Amino acid sequence: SLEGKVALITGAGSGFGEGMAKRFAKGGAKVVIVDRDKAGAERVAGEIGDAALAVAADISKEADVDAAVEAALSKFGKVDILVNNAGIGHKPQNAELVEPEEFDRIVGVNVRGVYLMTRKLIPHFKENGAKGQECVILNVASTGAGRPRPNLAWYNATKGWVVSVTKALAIELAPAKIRVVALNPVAGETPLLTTFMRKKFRDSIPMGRLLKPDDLAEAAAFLCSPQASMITGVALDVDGGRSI
Ligand SMILES: NC(=O)C1=CN([C@@H]2O[C@H](COP(=O)(O)OP(=O)(O)OC[C@H]3O[C@@H](n4cnc5c(N)ncnc54)[C@H](O)[C@@H]3O)[C@@H](O)[C@H]2O)C=CC1
Repeated sequence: SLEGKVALITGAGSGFGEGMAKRFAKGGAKVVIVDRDKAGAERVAGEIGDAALAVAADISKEADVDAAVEAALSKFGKVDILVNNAGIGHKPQNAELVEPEEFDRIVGVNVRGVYLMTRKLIPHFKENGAKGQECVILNVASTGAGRPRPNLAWYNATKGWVVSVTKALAIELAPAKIRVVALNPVAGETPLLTTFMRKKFRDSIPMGRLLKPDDLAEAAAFLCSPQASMITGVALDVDGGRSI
């Protein structure tokens, strides 16, 4: 289904990104594991096997993004799918207590990093689309982008940026045969969950359980597949009903 495709996934050394890298590879994709956590990237890539390449990079820095893209193209010759999944947050707290240094770092990863990775790959994607090869950008946002609860204000707003840029890129890039979509996950069983924080979260999800990486990975695999070739500009909630 993703056979022949090459997916570059940021933040794939852990959590949701790790689940997507594994699910995509099981679907026949080559996967470029881009993460600032070199040990996690290498573990995931080694667990997947020869279809995975680990790339250590801080996607908030332009030089690292240039190097990660060059590495992906050297190894696999093309990139078909970009998954912007890397992200950081802040501990829940009153908004006015997040100081500018922490605010700036969160924007650097969740906003600038998406901008850098997307901007660097758009020329390649346009080349591919001109050859009749559709490309997909998938951005991982959050139910908090449009359905926030108190105490995660600046994190949630970066995910609102992501949902917005998904729409804006989608309408601009559709004639180039590039689709741009987003996923809005609810609280998931990843290492980052203790930062945004379990019975209280579970009971707030109408379907009655937390999201697991495998759940989100299936929606990502569908949206990045040719079976979704007319789906673009959407932000799909994968949340057990939390956003209703
Ligand atoms: N876990 C949850 O409850 C929810 C998470 N999200 C978003 O899902 C996405 C994946 O997060 P999780 O898997 O849960 O957390 P995670 O911490 O397990 O995985 C995030 C990975 O991105 C990497 N990362 C952070 N900054 C980076 C940078 N400059 N450059 C390269 N890699 C960087 C991290 O090293 C990490 O391996 C994130 O964007 C997160 O904001 C959205 C709402 C719910």
